[PDB]
Amino acid sequence: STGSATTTPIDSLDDAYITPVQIGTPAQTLNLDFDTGSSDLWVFSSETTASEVDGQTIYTPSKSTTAKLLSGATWSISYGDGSSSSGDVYTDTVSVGGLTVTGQAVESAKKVSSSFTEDSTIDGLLGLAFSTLNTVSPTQQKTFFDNAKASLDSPVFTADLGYHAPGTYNFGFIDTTAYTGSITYTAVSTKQGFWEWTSTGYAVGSGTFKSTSIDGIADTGTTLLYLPATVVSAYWAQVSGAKSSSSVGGYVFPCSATLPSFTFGVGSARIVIPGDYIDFGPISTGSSSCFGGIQSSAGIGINIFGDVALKAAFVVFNGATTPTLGFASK
Repeated sequence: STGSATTTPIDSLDDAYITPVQIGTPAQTLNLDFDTGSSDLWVFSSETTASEVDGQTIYTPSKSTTAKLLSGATWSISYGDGSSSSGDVYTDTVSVGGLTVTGQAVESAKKVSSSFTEDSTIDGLLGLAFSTLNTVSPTQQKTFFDNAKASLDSPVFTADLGYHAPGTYNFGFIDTTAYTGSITYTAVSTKQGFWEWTSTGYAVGSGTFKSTSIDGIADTGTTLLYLPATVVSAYWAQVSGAKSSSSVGGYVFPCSATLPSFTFGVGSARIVIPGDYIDFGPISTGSSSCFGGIQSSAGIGINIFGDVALKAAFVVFNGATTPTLGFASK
């Protein structure tokens, strides 16, 4: 089997991407944030504290003839950005782009933190990291991909995120028309539950490539590119007037600037992030100070190849017995 679904930016900045997901019988379609940095499929629901729902579409398990309470199971998750959610668990039928999993754990939110409430466009998350990170207790549950894998034509999914435009998540096949050149594959460590890999270095603009190992995670659920302070300083030094602002929470730059590109290495291959992808717009409405899309990972504890980086590539998440990651230009 295969599946193919379009993923759409939630706003003009590509702050996140949503993908329609069918849950239950008859189908209830929710727009979920596909997150290769976590491993829970959780949704706003009829059980979510009413004051914490503000415009989201909810899953109502009592209206699904295939929903079953997973007795005694609870979940609770905290994300790198400080947001969180928790609740109980159903199993139900879940389909993405024509690919169907029966008996998928659907984690129903009883509580969500303010950031989730305040974002009316995201109805929940669909985790695509390794199932070892799944938070369901006392019986850990599998991700949608893990459940689908054996049925897929090939045990892979791909992320093709757009810049200010829709893109695609495919399951079970590689669309050879969706990228240019060849796909370069690179080793993955699953020791921390992430799609963790090592970039071979970077360049800023038309500058020379610096060969240096940068360990980090491919994370579709993180907006920005978080790299070591040395790398980030080298980038922003090429932008007149750019500075790190403790009050704003990172590097800012004059909105009048033209940003240089940023290149990262994948083995001997190179992925080029255009300068415009690094612009996250005014820090507050009407400001001429703009927020940068490349930020320091110092104090996160890990480097994160988030959407800023991934949207410059066609990315293969290869879930073979020994997982690997593939990157192609597009």
